[PDB]
Amino acid sequence: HKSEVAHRFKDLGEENFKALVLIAFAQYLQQCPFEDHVKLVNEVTEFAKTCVADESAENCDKSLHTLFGDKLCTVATLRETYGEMADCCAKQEPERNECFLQHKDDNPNLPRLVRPEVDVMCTAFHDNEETFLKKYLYEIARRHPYFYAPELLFFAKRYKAAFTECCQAADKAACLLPKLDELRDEGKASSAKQRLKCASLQKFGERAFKAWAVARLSQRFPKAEFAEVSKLVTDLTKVHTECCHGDLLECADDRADLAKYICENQDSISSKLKECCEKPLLEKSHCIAEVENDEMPADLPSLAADFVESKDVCKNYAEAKDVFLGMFLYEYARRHPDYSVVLLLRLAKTYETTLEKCCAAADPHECYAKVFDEFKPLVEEPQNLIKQNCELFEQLGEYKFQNALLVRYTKKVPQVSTPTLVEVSRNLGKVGSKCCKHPEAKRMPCAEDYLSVVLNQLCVLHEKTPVSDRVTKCCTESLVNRRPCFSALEVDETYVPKEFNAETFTFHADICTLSEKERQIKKQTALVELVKHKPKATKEQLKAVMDDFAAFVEKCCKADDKETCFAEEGKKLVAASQAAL
Ligand SMILES: COc1ccc2c(c1)c(CC(=O)O)c(C)n2C(=O)c1ccc(Cl)cc1
Ligand SMILES: CCCCCCCCCCCCCCCC(=O)O
Ligand SMILES: CCCCCCCCCCCCCCCC(=O)O
Ligand SMILES: CCCCCCCCCCCCCCCC(=O)O
Repeated sequence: HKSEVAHRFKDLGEENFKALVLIAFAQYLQQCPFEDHVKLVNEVTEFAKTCVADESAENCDKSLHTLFGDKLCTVATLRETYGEMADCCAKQEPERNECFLQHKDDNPNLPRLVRPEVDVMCTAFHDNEETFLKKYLYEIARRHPYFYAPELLFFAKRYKAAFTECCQAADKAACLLPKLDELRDEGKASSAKQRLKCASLQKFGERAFKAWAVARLSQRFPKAEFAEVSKLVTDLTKVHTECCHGDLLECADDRADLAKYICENQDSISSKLKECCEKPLLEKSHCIAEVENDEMPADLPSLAADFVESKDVCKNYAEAKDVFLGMFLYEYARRHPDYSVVLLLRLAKTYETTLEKCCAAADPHECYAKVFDEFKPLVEEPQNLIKQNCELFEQLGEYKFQNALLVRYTKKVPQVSTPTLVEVSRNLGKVGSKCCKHPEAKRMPCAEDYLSVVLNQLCVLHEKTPVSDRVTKCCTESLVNRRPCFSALEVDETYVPKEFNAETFTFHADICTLSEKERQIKKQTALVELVKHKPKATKEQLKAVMDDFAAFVEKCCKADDKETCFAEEGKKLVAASQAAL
C-alpha cells in the first residue's frame, strides 16, 4: 500500500468499490441528494483509477481517511446543511476523522420508503437497472448510517437477484412480494443485531462479550483446541470493540485481518471453511461468520473429570478464574450445539457461583459434587417453553398462534401500547413459524438469535416511553436473565380495566377489502383493546367473543348490502359481548 486507494480498488474491483464508496458517503452526507453522491462517487472512482495506473501519481499516497475527509470537506453546502460537522474540517486529520465519527446522526427524519407497485419497480429495473438499485442503495444507507457497509452491499445484491428472477416471469407480484418481505424482515433484523451487539458491549462489558464469544465459537468450531478458541475470541473482542466505535475502514481491516488469520489456520480451526476461504476479500469474513457448525469430535469425554471429580478443581480455578470458567464453557459449548449460548452462560455462571461458595468450605469436593444436577432445571426450562409453544403453533397456526400470544402478554403487561403488543406478538409468531420447522436439537439456537432481537426492540421502545416497572425490570436485568424475567411475568393483578370506548369496537365494510395482513392487524388491535377492557375474562368467554366476531364479519361481507350489517350487527355483537364478560 504505497497507495491505499489503488490497493482497495484492485482488491474490490470497480463495481464493488463504487457501491461501497456510495454507501460510505451516503452514511455521512445523509441529506445530500442522490445526484450529488453519484457525482462524488464518479470523482473518487476517476481518482482511484489514476492511482491504479500510477501508484506515484499525485495525492495517491494519501491515507484513505485523509481522502474521505477531504472529499467531505469539499462539499460546498456542508456548513449550511450539517453545521457542527463542518467544524471538523478545521481539525488536523487524526482528530478530524474522530470528529466526523461523532457527527453522524443515528436515525434522521426521513420519510418511510414506500414500496412501489410490482410493475413500476420491474419497469424501473429493466429501463435503468443501475440507477434503480443505486438510488435505493443510497436511500437505505442514509436511513442506516451505522449499518456495516459491506453487509448493506450484500443485501443489494440479493435484491438485484430478486428483480432479475421475478420480473421476467408469469405472475411477478406472487414471486416478488415474498422475496421482498423476507429481505425487508432479514434487513430489519440485521440492523437491530448490529445495534444490539454494540449496546450489549457497553452495558454488559468485555467479560460478558468474551463469554458469549467463547460459547458461540466453541459450538461452531468444536475441533479447535481451547487456546485457539481463546485466541480467536481475544482478536474478535478487539474487532468488535473497533467496529462499534464506528470507523468503517478500521473495522474492515480488522475483520479482514481476522478472516485472513482464520483462513490461514483452517486445519487448526474447522473443516467447514474451505468455501469461505476461497472467496474474495469482500465476502470472506461474511461467509466465515455464517459458516455451519463443524461436527464435534466423535468420542469426547465427560466433563465431571476436569470440573467435578479431580482434586485441584479449586486450585485450577483460583489460579486463573476466568481461564478456568472459559475452559468449562468451551468444553460444555462444544458438546452442545443444540443449546442457546445464553443457556450455556447460565450454566457457566451456576458453576462459578458454586465454586465461589465451595472452594472456601473445608471440603469443597462434597460441596460442589452435585453442581451438574443444578444444570438440569436450567436446561429444561427453555426446552419445555419451546416444546409447548411449537406444539401450540402447530395446532392453531401462525395467525391464531399470534392471537394466543397476544392475549397472554396483554394480560401480563396491559399497560403496554396496543401497537407494541400487536407488533411484538406478530414478531414472536414469525419466530414460531421459522424455528418450529427445525428439529428440537436445532430449535433453541433458532429461538435465541431472533428472540434476542425481538426482546431488545421491545426494551428500546420501552426505555423511550416507559410504562411498566416490570418490563423495565426485565429490560435492565443481566443478559442471561432478560428472557427468564419476562417468562416469570404473571398476570397483572394491580391493573385497572381500561374504560369502555365504542369506537374501538366499531368496524366498517372497509375491512373485507383490506389486505389479509391489514385485516389481521385490525382484528389483533381489537383483541388487545378487548383484553385491556376485560382482563378478568376467561379462555372460553374470549373464544365465544372471538368466534362471534368471526361469524359477524362473514355475515356482513357475504351480504347483499354490507354497510348496514357492519353497524346493525355491530350493535348486536358489542352489546352481547359486554354482558357476557
Ligand atoms: C472470519 O472473521 C470474522 C470477522 C468478524 C467476525 C467474525 C469472524 C464473527 C463470528 C465467527 O467467526 O463465526 C463475528 C461475530 N465477527 C464480527 O466482526 C462481529 C460482529 C458483531 C459482534 Cl457483537 C461481534 C463481532
Ligand atoms: C478466554 C476466557 C475468557 C473469559 C470471559 C468471561 C467468562 C465468564 C463466564 C461466566 C458467565 C458469564 C455470563 C455473563 C454475565 C455475568 O456472569 O456477569
Ligand atoms: C476516497 C475514499 C474512498 C472510500 C472507501 C470506502 C470504504 C471501502 C472499504 C470497505 C471494504 C470492505 C473490506 C472487507 C472486510 C471484511 O468485512 O471482511
Ligand atoms: C413497551 C414494552 C413492550 C412489551 C410488550 C409485551 C410483550 C410480551 C413480553 C413478555 C414475553 C417475552 C417473551 C418471553 C417468553 C415467554 O413468553 O415465556
